Amino acid sequence: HIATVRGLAVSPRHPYLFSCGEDKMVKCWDLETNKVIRHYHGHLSGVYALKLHPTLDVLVTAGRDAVA
RNA sequence: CGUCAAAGCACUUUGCAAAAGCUAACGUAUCUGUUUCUUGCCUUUUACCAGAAACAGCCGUUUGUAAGGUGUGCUAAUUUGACUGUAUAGUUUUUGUAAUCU
Ligand SMILES: [Mg+2]
Repeated sequence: HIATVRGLAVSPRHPYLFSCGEDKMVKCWDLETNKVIRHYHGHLSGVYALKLHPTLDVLVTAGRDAVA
C-alpha cells in the first residue's frame, strides 16, 4: 500500500483478504500465496470502508468521493 | 476375402460443443501482454534489461455434431460396424452296428 490502510475484510467463503486505503486502490490478497491478484480502480479519492456481501461474490467500498 | 446389418458415398463451406486421469508432444512448432516480487542500466516518465510466480491474449491443431455446396448414384456406388466364417458319406462328432427282445 502507498498510503494509510483504512479497511480490511477476510472473505469467509474465499481464501482472500481485501484491503483499501487512502491511496485510492482496493486490493485482493490471495492468502494462499500472500500476493495481490486483483485491483479495483474506480475511486476519485481515498477509501474509508470496505465490506463484503455475506452471500454474493461482491464487495462494497465507500470513500471520500461521497460515493459507495 | 465371405455373410449379415444401416448409412447414399467422395470432396468441401459454415455454425455449435468439447479436448491430460492412469505423468503427459491438443503445437516434434513457438510469439506477446498484465499484476506482484527480485534484478540491470539508470537524472524523471514511456520505451527498456533478465529471472520467478500467478494470470491472460494471439497464430494454429484434433474430434464430435448440425445445416448446406460441388461431382457422381439411387434401374447402385461407397463407407462404417458386427460376425461362434469354409470344405469333407471311407475309423475322433452330421449321411448311422442297425433292428430284434428285456
Ligand atoms: Mg516531471
